[PDB]
Amino acid sequence: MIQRTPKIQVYSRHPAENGKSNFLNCYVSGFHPSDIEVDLLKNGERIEKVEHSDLSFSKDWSFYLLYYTEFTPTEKSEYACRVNHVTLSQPKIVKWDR
Repeated sequence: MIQRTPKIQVYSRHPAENGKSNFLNCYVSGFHPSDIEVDLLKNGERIEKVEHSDLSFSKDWSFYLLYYTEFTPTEKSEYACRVNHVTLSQPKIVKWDR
């Protein structure tokens, strides 16, 4: 058996075809087992309609998840990614560094 703690990155990207669009991304990488819970948060509340959840693996024991959706950030709100995994004794909340 092997278990590996996810690395968690939270960032925004504008698709080059539409600069008015902005995506909030949680990139959860290098984890095992594949069991996981990932949410995007706005002001600590789970964002319910996340448009994209892309799972892959490299080696049989390394998984990668890109979890992302359209958003319109303001100065008045806080955005984050929350991850639960067996390797994490408490939920890990990673704030967006703008």
